[PDB]
Amino acid sequence: ATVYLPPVPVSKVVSTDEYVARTNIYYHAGTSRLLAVGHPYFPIKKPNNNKILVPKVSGLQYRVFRIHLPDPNKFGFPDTSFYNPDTQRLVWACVGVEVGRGQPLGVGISGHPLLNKLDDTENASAYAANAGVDNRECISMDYKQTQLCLIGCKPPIGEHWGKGSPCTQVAVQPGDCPPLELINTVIQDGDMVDTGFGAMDFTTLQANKSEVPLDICTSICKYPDYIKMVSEPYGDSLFFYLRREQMFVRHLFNRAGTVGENVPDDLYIKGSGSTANLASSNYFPTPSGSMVTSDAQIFNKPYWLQRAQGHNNGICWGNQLFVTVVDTTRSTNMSLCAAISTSETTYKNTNFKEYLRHGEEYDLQFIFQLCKITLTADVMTYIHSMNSTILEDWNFGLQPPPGGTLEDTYRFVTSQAIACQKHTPPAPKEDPLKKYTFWEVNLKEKFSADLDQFPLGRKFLLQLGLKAKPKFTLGKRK
Amino acid sequence: GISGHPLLNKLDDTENASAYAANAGVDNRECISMDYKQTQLCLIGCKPPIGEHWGKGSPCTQVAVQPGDCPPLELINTVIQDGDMVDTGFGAMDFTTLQANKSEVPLDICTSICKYPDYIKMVSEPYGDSLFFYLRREQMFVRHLFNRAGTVGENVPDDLYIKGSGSTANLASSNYFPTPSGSMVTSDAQIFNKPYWLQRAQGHNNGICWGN
Amino acid sequence: PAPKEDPLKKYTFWEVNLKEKFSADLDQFPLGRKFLLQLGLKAKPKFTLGKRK
Amino acid sequence: PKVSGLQYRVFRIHLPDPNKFGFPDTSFYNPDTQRLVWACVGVEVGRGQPLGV
Amino acid sequence: QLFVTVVDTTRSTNMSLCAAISTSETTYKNTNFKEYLRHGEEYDLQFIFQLCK
Repeated sequence: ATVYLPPVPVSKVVSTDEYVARTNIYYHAGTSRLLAVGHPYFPIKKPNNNKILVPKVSGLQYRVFRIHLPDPNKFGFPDTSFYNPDTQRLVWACVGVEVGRGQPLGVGISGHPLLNKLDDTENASAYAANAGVDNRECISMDYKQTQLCLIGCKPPIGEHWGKGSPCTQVAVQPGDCPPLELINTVIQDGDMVDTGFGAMDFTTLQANKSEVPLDICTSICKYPDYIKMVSEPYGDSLFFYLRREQMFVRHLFNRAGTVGENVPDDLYIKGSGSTANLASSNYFPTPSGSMVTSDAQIFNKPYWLQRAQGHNNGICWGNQLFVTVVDTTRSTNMSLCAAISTSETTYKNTNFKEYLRHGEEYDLQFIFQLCKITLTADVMTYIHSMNSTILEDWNFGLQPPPGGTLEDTYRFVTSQAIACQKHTPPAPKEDPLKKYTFWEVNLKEKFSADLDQFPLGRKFLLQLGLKAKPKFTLGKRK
Repeated sequence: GISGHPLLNKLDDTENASAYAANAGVDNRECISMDYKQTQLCLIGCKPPIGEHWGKGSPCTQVAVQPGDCPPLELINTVIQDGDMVDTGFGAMDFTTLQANKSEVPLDICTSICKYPDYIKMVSEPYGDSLFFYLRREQMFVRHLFNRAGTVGENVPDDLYIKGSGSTANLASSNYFPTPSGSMVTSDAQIFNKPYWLQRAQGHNNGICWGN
Repeated sequence: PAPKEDPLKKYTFWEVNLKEKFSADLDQFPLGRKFLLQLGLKAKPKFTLGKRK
Repeated sequence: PKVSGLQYRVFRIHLPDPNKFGFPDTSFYNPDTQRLVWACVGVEVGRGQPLGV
Repeated sequence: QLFVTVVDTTRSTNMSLCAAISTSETTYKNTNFKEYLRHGEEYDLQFIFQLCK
């Protein structure tokens, strides 16, 4: 019979604020306008070297900020004189981010010189018996409008579809479509947004490497794997996310190639010549974005953070912040010409050398609340289980056991044994704050005792009741 | 404002496209006219306000960027002056020394600086007399993607696609520009014509004049 | 002795057995947490908010 | 197989009964007085993946 | 029982790839790089079940 336990110990994970107290102490911080001059179609490198001439910066790339903050006790204050570091320890909680944006109106864009095409199949401009050989066109498109922002304190893991091991169903073989097998890995700085064929590697999957633009063929495209991240009980990889995304089909195109794998062809009647032939089965929707309004933006507005997702309340673990932005709206495309030399009073294209640039601008402005963590043994237990490194940074130290017993054969000193043998851990670790390239944002010496005479500052005061001059009104009437 | 140039820089169609072409020939400009994107803003201040634009930046010798690749475009901030051109939908930049063809775009914007308001400096100002009131309604869309005429001077690594045959083994222009549009005018899109009681402002100045 | 039980399965379906995935946890599933936000009141919420645009 | 979102995706969910399952505590429950039945009071339909048509 | 019918065409990813017959051949014939398209379809179902009598 059943006859239920019901079942224990799970053990469930409790909120950090019931042994953490926020305090009225606040410091402010900011950045100074981050501005990048990129290129979006391909990376522009020096044509005698591997160092960039212009790095590849698109608005269709995740721009991933590894924010790093100093420990607030190793960046201690003389104004703490009511606090104890033997019973309590300090942690930043970032309680506000405002993201400055204000770059010229200008929309991100991509293209491909040899996009794989035969004919248009949203409506037939041809009827062909079989599809081409060596036919490709100069056609440009952006993927899709993506605006998102996420704030975490550990790195976020995104998904994409990898190249799979060969199965019965689908194998990595000519005549047979490769298997798509899911590889989850952390969002790199400059990793691409989707195409509209989703998140996948295209390096390996697209053998021909001429179906989609050069920039995304080289990149891996990711979509954030939100699902896995909120099934995290702790939810320290993120604790804030939102997105705004949409796409359009502006026309189906038909590839110049065709399938080599089976398509059933006893399921419709077969005439003569062309109607006894299959010729398209390799249609694809060409992705495009859409009409952009520039009065509605996630950005230019302050995000009041506290009781954040997971059982993280939005307190900084590691004193770290991980911020992933896409914003396509003000991600300028510059179109210009400079002549290499001018000696002509007539036009020729061979004189004036086209050049293009991309602008990527972001600004981060912050208000931080200083907070404390009240320490006892059970609370100590929960924290080492969460992440032992946090307790260590502060150092309350070890904690035996383990422990363990080795039995092996000795003299001593071995000689005879295994023998000998060393086990190196490794040592060295890859390090999970340099797991991947991240746009280092230093706010260690950009803190401020000044808390009101910021734009964020003025909004913070407006929040706690009104305060301050002027508000509003505004504007406004009639 | 209908504006256009008989000699707008256009190679090929690239929205849906209809042909291929490699690197550009000689003389590909066309008679094309355009409507500029929907932009309405207004700002009230009591000291001239700060614009941004991408100006002419670091030289060709302090980088490794060629003449024909242009001296870098570095954001050079300066006050908005009457008769200054606005943001064009290609970003807000100088176009005097930034178009050596100088007939890539409508006639008006083939010379002079283009600015966008540099809201970040004015509003983070701890006095806020550069402005203290603004509003805007703006949008833009792509009418059609087109490609510039003009030879590639940019670096396309060619070993990131597996080669075609002949024409498709050759490399096209990649000098894409979107053309903006701001079509569908409507009279429910006016930010004008409407009283804005400035009993208090929205700055850090409450609208109280200085210098009168 | 057959034909035949079952009359339910006489039609093609994505077969989902659910008879063994029954739990009681609500703070480990995000679905548990959103449920509490409606119900027990509880969650424990914000979440977060105010302001995220 | 054919997997498209223009096809009906019918999930056949087969469930037991609570009687055939757990009893925490027995204290007002007699198989005589009453019998127990599932009510699924919340569901999540997950569908976060990349875009296509 | 629970019968749930979902059709969703909005985010239902279709993916593009090809297998090469050889990358030495500089063509892009129907029997060279042989194009393909797949569809990857994700759903997830979560429950919470209140007991009744």
